[PDB]
Amino acid sequence: RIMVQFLQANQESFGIMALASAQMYSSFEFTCPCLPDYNYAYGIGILIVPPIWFFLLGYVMNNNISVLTEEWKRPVGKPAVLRYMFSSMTQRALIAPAVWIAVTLMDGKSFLCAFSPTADLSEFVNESYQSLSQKELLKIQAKIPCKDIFEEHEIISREAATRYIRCLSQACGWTFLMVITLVAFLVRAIR
Amino acid sequence: RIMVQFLQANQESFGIMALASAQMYSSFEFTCPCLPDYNYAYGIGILIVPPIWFFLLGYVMNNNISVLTEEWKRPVGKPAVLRYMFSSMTQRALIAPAVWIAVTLMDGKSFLCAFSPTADLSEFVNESYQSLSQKELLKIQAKIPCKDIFEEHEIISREAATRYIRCLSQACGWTFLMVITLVAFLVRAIR
Amino acid sequence: RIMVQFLQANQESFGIMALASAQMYSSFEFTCPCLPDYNYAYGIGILIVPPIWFFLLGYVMNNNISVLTEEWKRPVGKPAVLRYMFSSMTQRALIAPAVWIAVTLMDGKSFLCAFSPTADLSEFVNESYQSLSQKELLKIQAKIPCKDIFEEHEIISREAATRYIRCLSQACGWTFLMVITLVAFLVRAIR
Amino acid sequence: RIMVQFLQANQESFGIMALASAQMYSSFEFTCPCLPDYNYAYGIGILIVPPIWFFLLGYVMNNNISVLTEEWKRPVGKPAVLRYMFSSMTQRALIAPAVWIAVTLMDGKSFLCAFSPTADLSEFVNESYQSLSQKELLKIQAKIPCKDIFEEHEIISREAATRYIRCLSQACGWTFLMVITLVAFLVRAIR
Amino acid sequence: RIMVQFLQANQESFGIMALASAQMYSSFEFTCPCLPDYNYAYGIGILIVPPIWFFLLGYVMNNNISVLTEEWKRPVGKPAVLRYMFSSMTQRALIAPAVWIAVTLMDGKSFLCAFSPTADLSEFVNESYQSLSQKELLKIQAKIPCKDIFEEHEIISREAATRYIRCLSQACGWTFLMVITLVAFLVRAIR
Amino acid sequence: RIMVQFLQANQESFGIMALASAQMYSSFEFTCPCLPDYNYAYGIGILIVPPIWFFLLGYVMNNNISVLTEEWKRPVGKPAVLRYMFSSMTQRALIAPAVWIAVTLMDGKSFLCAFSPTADLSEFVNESYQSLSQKELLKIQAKIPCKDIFEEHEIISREAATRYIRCLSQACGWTFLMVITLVAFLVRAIR
Amino acid sequence: RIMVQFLQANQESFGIMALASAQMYSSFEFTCPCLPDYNYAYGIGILIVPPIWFFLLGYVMNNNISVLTEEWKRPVGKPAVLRYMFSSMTQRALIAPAVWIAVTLMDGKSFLCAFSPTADLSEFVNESYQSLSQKELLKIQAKIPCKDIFEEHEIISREAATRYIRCLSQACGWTFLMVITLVAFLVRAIR
Amino acid sequence: RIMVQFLQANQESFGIMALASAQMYSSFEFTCPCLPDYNYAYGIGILIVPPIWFFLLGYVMNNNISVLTEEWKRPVGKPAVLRYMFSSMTQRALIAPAVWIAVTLMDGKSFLCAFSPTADLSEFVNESYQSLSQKELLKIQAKIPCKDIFEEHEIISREAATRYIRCLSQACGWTFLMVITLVAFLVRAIR
Ligand SMILES: *[C@@H]1O[C@H](CO)[C@@H](O)[C@H](O)[C@H]1NC(C)=O
Ligand SMILES: *[C@@H]1O[C@H](CO)[C@@H](O)[C@H](O)[C@H]1NC(C)=O
Ligand SMILES: *[C@@H]1O[C@H](CO)[C@@H](O)[C@H](O)[C@H]1NC(C)=O
Ligand SMILES: *[C@@H]1O[C@H](CO)[C@@H](O)[C@H](O)[C@H]1NC(C)=O
Ligand SMILES: *[C@@H]1O[C@H](CO)[C@@H](O)[C@H](O)[C@H]1NC(C)=O
Ligand SMILES: *[C@@H]1O[C@H](CO)[C@@H](O)[C@H](O)[C@H]1NC(C)=O
Ligand SMILES: *[C@@H]1O[C@H](CO)[C@@H](O)[C@H](O)[C@H]1NC(C)=O
Ligand SMILES: *[C@@H]1O[C@H](CO)[C@@H](O)[C@H](O)[C@H]1NC(C)=O
Repeated sequence: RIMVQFLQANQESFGIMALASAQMYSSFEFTCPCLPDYNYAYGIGILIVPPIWFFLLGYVMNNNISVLTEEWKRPVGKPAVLRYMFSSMTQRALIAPAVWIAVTLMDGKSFLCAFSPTADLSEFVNESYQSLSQKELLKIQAKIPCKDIFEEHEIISREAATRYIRCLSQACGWTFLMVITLVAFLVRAIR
Repeated sequence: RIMVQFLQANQESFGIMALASAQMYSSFEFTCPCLPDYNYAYGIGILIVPPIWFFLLGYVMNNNISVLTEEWKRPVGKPAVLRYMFSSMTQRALIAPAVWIAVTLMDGKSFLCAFSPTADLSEFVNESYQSLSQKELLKIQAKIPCKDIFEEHEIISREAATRYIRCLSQACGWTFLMVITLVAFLVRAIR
Repeated sequence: RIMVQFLQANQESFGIMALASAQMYSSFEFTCPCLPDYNYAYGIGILIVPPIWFFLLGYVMNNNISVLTEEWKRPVGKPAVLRYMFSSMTQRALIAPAVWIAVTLMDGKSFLCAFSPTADLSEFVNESYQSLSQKELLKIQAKIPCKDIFEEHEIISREAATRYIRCLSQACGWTFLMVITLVAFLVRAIR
Repeated sequence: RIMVQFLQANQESFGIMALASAQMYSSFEFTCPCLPDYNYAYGIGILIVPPIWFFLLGYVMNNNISVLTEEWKRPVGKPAVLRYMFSSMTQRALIAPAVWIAVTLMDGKSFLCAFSPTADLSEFVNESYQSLSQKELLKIQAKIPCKDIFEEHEIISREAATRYIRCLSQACGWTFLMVITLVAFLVRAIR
Repeated sequence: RIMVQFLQANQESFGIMALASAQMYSSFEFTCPCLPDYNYAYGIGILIVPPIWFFLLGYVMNNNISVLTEEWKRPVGKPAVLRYMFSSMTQRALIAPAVWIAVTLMDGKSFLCAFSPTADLSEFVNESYQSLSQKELLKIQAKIPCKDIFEEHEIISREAATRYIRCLSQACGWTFLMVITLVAFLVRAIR
Repeated sequence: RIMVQFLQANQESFGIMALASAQMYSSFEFTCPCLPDYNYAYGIGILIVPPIWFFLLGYVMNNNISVLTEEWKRPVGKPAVLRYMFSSMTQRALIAPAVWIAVTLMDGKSFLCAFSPTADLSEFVNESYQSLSQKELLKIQAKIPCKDIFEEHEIISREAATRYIRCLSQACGWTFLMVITLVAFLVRAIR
Repeated sequence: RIMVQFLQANQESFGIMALASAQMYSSFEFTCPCLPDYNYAYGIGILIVPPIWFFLLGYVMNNNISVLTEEWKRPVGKPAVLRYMFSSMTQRALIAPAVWIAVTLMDGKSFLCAFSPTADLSEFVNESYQSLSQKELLKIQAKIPCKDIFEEHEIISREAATRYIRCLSQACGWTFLMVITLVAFLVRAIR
Repeated sequence: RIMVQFLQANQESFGIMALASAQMYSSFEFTCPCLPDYNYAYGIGILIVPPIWFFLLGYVMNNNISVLTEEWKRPVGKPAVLRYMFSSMTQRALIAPAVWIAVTLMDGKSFLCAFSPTADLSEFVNESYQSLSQKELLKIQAKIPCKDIFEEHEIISREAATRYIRCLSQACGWTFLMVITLVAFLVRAIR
């Protein structure tokens, strides 16, 4: 509900592809497969491929890609403005992927789905079953991001590990935001 | 509720047939027949025939199809602009079917209805009835997309297979979106 | 709730009689009599007579029917434009009945009320009472479209047959829409 | 709730007395007396006298009734336009009563209150008390339109007869609408 | 809730004192004292004195009462227009009391509070206590319009008599409306 | 909820201090102390001192009180207009106190808090404890306006006396309104 | 909810710092520490320091404090207007603190938190524990303003003392308002 | 809910980065890890790094940082206005971090997460386990800010310590606000 709330707040306060990516995330049914084999793949895919598609889309929506390919295709184009126009296009296009990554990291769903089956959750596993094959722990830990599937509360506290992984995800998200802001500052200060 | 939410978000942010197809999907009562004989037919039909109707409709709503058929009908028309006008009409018309397919794939209802009776769900079938005729499994698996009909929780976990098939559907949807975006990029870069 | 939702969406997106028929359907209390003698009559009547009334109404609301009857009544009218004006009036009037039929077919209430008592529901009738007089089955099947009246769950699963008949109705509705769109395409391409 | 919904839809789509009558019906507390002596009187009265009052009101709100009575009162008026003006006034006034009758017939409350005590409900009366004095059946059937008063479910199924009478009322309403539309068509085509 | 609904509908459709009286009734906490001595007084008072106050208020809000009293006070006023102005003022002022009376009669609260203790409710009194002093019946019948006070369901059915008295009140209200409309028609047709 | 409803209705229909006093009452947390010593004081205070403060405030908000005190302070002011200006100021200021008193009387909270401990409630006191010291009745009757404190239902029916006192309060309120309207009529008719 | 209601009413009716202070109070999470040592400190602090901060803020937001300090700093400023400008600034700034104090006194939360542990609540303490060390009563009375902490209903009725202290707070608030209004009247009448 | 309420109130009343930080806090899912090792780190991080990022962002969004770095980079710039422009930029940028810190201190979530495991809560620890190793108390106290994890109500009252720490946080927040306002007053009065 917080994501939809901030969506409405951004709409009220309101370059546009940022809101598009935010809305698409807030209205995308993230469903972790909750299986030890496809958890990592699904999480990393949701993290990686939507920003790639947003990058391509931002390139396509640009009204002057045709002139770029026309000049790049000719031997002697009717040239410097070309590099500048291409850099401007790339910079305008890179906004939506960054917004998507930041949003999906602050909301640690992809991180929880991806890193649950293999993470080291030893402070959460009950003291009784503290000696059992990690292959048995694989399925149980993989079922963690699923509320309606995880029916083994006697072995692992679900919320206790959920909060831990979500905090790690939020830390990674803030680190990403800081690095991106530093790079943007350097770019705006040099070029 | 997510589909209606994104519908309202698209309305707020707001060529028009895209919103028409999105609204028609969000307000269409998808009812899987939940029978081993008509599941596949119904799913594939909901996937296939609505985009065909949208294609035809987009052709009909075009204001200058009459001039196209008039020129194609004459031996010597009062011609090149004809191919260009036809290509432009087709490109404008192809938008709504793609939006419909993308929406109905991201929301894996048609996929779940179509591929449930014949898919290989062996990790979900209970260990007790792990040796029984696939003809008996046919009806049970066909009843999966129906919440109020599937009353055999002792044989197959419904949600566990629902998430699996829905994840496969979302993967197919993202693949479709990527391919369509690549084709659109090539088209806008060449012609 | 889906019908009212699409009504509001159409109002937001917004020749006018289409919305009138949609609203009138979404606000009409369809009550199947749930009797073996009047089910068919009521269903077919709700399917047939409202579009006839809409046709007549669309003819009446037309501002230039008076000139049409004046010219048709005279021996030598002060004539060709007459056939064209009449065809245009008929084409404008035929919109609301088609919208009504499409809506009431996509929402398989009339179909369920009409075809329930005589349809062949043998895969749904319980295995115990699989040998009983069809005259006894008549009343039970007729009571199917009534949630608060059908109190014989031990003989027929209500939802299982409801979904089946509703799917058949939706198939018929899509077929009707496709045929109508093809005819409209031919008309706009020829005349 | 359907009546209020269509009221709001009519307000959104929006000679005016039609909406006035619709609103007055949707906000009028219809209370059937549920007594064998006053049921018929109350139902027929709600059906008959409100349209008469609407007719009189529409005559009163007309701004040029004074000139009509002035000319009708004089021996030689300062005359043909008189008949035309009177006919136009009557036609404008006759709209609200028709709307009231149509609405109160489509919503079979008046019909249910009026015809319940004397109708022949023999397929609904339980098989046990299938032989008892019609004088005893009078009170029971009269109590049918009252949900909070009818406490004799062991003798007559309330909903089963309610649906039957309401279907009859809706049939009568559609017949009335068709006849009125035919008359309006003839009037607009002749005069 | 119906009164507030029609209040909002009147506000949307929207000489002004009519809406004022309607709003004041819909927001006035009618509390029947439910005592055999003050029931009649309270009901008749709520019926009678608010329209008197509305009449006086409508006279006061009139901007030209000062000139009326100035001319009526002088021996030879600087006269015919006086009678006309006074009649116009009275006619404009008489609107709000009529609206108040009509509203409070259609909503049979005042009638129920006033006429419950002395009315003849013999078909509703239980057959067991069908022979008891009317002085004992006085308190019980007086407690009828109070839902949270009437705790003698074994002697009189509350809803059965409530509907009866409310129907009588609605009949009286419709009679009042018809008489008022006839008088208004005669006035507008003569003067 | 009725007070807030009429507040919103007044806002929609919309000299201004009247709405200010109405809003302040509808948003003021009236808390009767429910003690035999402070009940009367609190009720009469809520009835009396807020209108005094409103009177003073209306005098202060007046933009030309400075000229009034300047002229009243001088021996020979640069005089008749003074009496008229002062009377106009007083008449404009007297509106809000009257509105406050009328509102707080129609909503018999202050009356109930003030007159409960000493009123004669003998028809409501149970027949068992019909002979006990009035000093014991003092606390019980004082606790009447408190729903969550009055825990002696076996001695006095709370709602039965609440309705009685509230009806008396509403009678007093209507009397006050009538007297005020008569005085206003006389003032507007003389001066 | 009453505070937010009056906030919305003030916003609808709508020098500005008054609404700012009202909003800040209605959206400030008042949490009494419910300890015998910090109750008084917290209550008096919430009563005292926010108006001081509002005073300072109103001084800072003033656009011409710089000229004031510039002239006060110079030996011979390029002087009388200085005293007038300073008085006007102070008078404009003193509004928000008064509004804050009035609001937080009418809503007797600070008073209840501050004066509960040491007040004399002897009519509320149960008759059984009417003889016990005031040191034991200290903690119990301090826990009074906390609904979820006060678990000693057998010793003191919580609501009975809450209403008493809240009534005292409202009396103090009305006294403050009257004194402030009198001072404002004198100021506007003299200077 | 109070934070969102004040967000909406600020939006209605409505340099812009203040609302941005407020919205971002009200829509940020604060999740305390509830572990004795990461509690302090997470709390202090949420308190410290978001204002740093807001500072950097406010520097980046400034349209004339490029001219600043251009002049600072040159040996002899085409200089005094430089220091003034830089000071103005820094002052404009310092607003959002202060708003973030004030908001997150008034809402004592970060303080509660950070200082719970090591604070001295001896008046809240039950009298039975008043003698146990502080290492055992570490985990229990760390679990305090988690409602769904703290399942040791027999050792420490959760709400009693929550209110205490939240009150300390609010005191610190008000102190911070006072110091910031004093510094702003001095700055606006000197420079
Ligand atoms: C740990 O397991 C034991 C039994 O093996 C059970 O009683 C206990 O509740 C479990 N505790 C947790 C925290 O899982
Ligand atoms: C599997 O079947 C057994 C009995 O055949 C039943 O007790 C158990 O609950 C079932 N488990 C699942 C996951 O279906
Ligand atoms: C079929 O009938 C038997 C008894 O005749 C009953 O126990 C069973 O539940 C019924 N099943 C269905 C699906 O109607
Ligand atoms: C009919 O009456 C019998 C007893 O007389 C009762 O058991 C049965 O439920 C009733 N059925 C209906 C449909 O009223
Ligand atoms: C009538 O009274 C009898 C006992 O006197 C009671 O059993 C019955 O329920 C009552 N019926 C009504 C309708 O009050
Ligand atoms: C009156 O008191 C008796 C016992 O003293 C009790 O049983 C009865 O319910 C009470 N009635 C009322 C109306 O208080
Ligand atoms: C007073 O205390 C007694 C026992 O000490 C208890 O039974 C009673 O309910 C208490 N009453 C109040 C009002 O606290
Ligand atoms: C303190 O502990 C005892 C048992 O050790 C328990 O009965 C009591 O409820 C506890 N009280 C609190 C306030 O934790």
